[PDB]
Amino acid sequence: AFTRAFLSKSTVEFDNFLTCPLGILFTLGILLGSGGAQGKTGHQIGKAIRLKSTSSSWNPFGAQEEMKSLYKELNDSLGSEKTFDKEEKVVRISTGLFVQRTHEIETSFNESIKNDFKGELIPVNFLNRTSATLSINRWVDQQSNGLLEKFFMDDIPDDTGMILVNVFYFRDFWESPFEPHYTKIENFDISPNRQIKVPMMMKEEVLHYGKFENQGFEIVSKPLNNTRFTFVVVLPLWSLTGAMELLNGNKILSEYIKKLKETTVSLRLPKFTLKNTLDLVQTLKSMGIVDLFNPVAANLSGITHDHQLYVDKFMQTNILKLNESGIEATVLPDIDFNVNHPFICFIYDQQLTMPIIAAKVIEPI
Repeated sequence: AFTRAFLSKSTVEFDNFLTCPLGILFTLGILLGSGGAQGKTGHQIGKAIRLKSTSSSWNPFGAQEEMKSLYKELNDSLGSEKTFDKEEKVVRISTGLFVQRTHEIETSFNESIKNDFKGELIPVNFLNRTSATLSINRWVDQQSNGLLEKFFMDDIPDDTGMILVNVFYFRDFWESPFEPHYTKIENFDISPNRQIKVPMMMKEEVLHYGKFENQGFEIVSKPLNNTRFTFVVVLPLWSLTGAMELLNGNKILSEYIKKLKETTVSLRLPKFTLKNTLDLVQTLKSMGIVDLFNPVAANLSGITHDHQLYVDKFMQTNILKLNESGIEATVLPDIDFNVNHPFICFIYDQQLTMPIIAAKVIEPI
């Protein structure tokens, strides 16, 4: 499927990885759905999303409406999820199309991104590359409510090309938070040679466990306050590559989630924060979208019909900060589950059954 294709060509890029293939879809749903990407260009997108209408033949009108409802379907769902003592959105997704101001955008394309998607068109001047970058930095700093300030893009396109940015943010409490009285400082076996300290978080409770001496990666799942989403940690029994097979899409996660039984667990978990800016232009080509990031052969006539443009940079930026209290929020055990060497964690969806956020941690920040 899509999420299983993305993690394939995204994880081969590695060191501390952090990606959210959930919203990257959203970034690109806003290309097909609105009607921006026509021809070969947008067809290659529908195909990579593996949707019905692209299965048989190019049919422009058709794949727009099916992406528009597919997006809108998943989009109110992650929005229908509200957590606290004032109700707050649990999932947070902004998606930004930064474009040369001079271009007469089609009023249909502009009508759709506003009333059809939750996303935002930003008209800026790339000639003023200096003033151009800060516009982006102010945009992302305004969307992440300060969590992701200091995002500075090293290079800018020469007038025709575009820049997309996607900011996923997942905020929630634990279902059973950690006592800070027991968050002590402990070693973390990075390698034989380097070992660092970190604030380990010790709690014992009933959590769904799973050992797989089959592959070599034991599994734990801690649910958040909103029980639909679970936080999953994958520990090797230091094999390391045995776990990644889950991370690059060779192994379905749910497939493994399903064998997790109620257990008592002595959980010791590092306090850490993961932030990780990524470019998906060399990823979305190897995954079958190569006619979009190319100036000669990109067809974004749905946006403008006076000057030809393409996508220069497809940027993503994420923040995962774990605390005793939850994620971004401030009993006799039968299983020990100490996490002091590198691991692979997920924010798993229990309804959509997909890992919205899949991360590989080498050294905890």
